[PDB]
Amino acid sequence: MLNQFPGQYSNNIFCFPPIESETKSGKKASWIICVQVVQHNTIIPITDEMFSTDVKDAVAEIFTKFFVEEGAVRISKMTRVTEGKNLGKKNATTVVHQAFKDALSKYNRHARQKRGMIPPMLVKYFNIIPKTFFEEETDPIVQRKRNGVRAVACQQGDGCILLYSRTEKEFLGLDNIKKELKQLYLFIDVRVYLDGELYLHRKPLQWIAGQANAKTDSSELHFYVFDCFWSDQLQMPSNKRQQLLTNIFKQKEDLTFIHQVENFSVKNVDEALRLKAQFIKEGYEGAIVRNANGPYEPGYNNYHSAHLAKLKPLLDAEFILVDYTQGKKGKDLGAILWVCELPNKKRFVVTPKHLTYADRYALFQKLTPALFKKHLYGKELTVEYAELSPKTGIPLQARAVGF
DNA sequence: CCAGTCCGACCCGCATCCCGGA
DNA sequence: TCCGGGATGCGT
DNA sequence: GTCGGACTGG
Repeated sequence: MLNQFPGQYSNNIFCFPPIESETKSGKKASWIICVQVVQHNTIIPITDEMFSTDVKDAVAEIFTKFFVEEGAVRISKMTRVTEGKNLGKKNATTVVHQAFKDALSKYNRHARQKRGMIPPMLVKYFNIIPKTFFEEETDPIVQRKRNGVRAVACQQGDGCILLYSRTEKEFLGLDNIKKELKQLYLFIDVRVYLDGELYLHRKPLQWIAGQANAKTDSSELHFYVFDCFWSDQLQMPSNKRQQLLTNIFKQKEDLTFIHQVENFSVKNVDEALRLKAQFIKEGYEGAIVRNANGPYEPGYNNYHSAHLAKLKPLLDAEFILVDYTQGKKGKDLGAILWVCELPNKKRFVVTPKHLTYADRYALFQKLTPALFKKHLYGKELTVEYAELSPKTGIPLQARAVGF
């Protein structure tokens, strides 16, 4: 039945309740996700029988609208679902029920991101440092970049320790860090937020992310705090936030699972790059540079702050193009994707980096499995990536720049 | 894209839960 | 019982 | 995390 989901039903189109957002300019924004069923280019009504029996040749379409107050309306392309999932079993879904099951998931995840949890700050600049970072009266601060899971810790009026993630999701386990945080908040400032990283030295990102998301309390990770902020003084410049953070750890520097990262003041770009090369040789991901006057700009709407810089080695390699495919939903349906192979014959999907969507559309509509095997099979695709997968050798965070 | 800001779609890896086929 | 694949929801 | 598109006037 439709009334079991939040939202109204009008003109054969179900519209979830609009989720209110807050833009950077202080203007209200709205986001609505809708579901409609199309058969022979016609919007047919949604009946209860569609949740247990599939109407043949009928397609359910998921689309969304986003508009700022008094602004234009942005309507995404239709996410066409054409078949249910687990079609052979008891837990099988139909085309309509799977569409509402997927639309409600897009709704619940979207409601969590919008508005005492505050999204952590995010880095905008990659391997470049703006000259404005050194034109300030105070030197910028360079830190070690640990390849772990982002986490923010704060205290509630109840007294419990709240420890959430980058997407504002409360970590279930990690009890060993919650204990030290509870003991820590007995001495230090009551209403301060501790922004840091979940990490264990010499451990891969895949192992760190797994233990951070597991309900099992293995209690292995450490909390490396690199920043702090108060909710009422988000405009506090970075250098003052670093000084106050150091005074916090001068109280109790003997915590087992909570540590403060080391700050390095630099005068020019090489002093940063020399420490970057030093940190890489120590086994770290790279280096983070912080503007001295930069305030704490929370990651609302996945915003990236221009007062931070990330210095990381960008690795490249050549891979053997073997097959091709396409995206599944929305604007990616009909857009070509590359498939490369490894010495062990395992495959992976790569996205072309320097193509318009018209090129990827036209490439997929003009290619056949016979035309591909005649012209492009076996070619070399240079691929940028952050790291190689330590278990399967797959280039991770990979994108194809060309041939 | 004039940048800026924001959305939307995707890669792999892992945790978990649901299911059969053994 | 036992083990895999599917599906989902996290993370970089 | 990646990147393209597209609205915004930061």
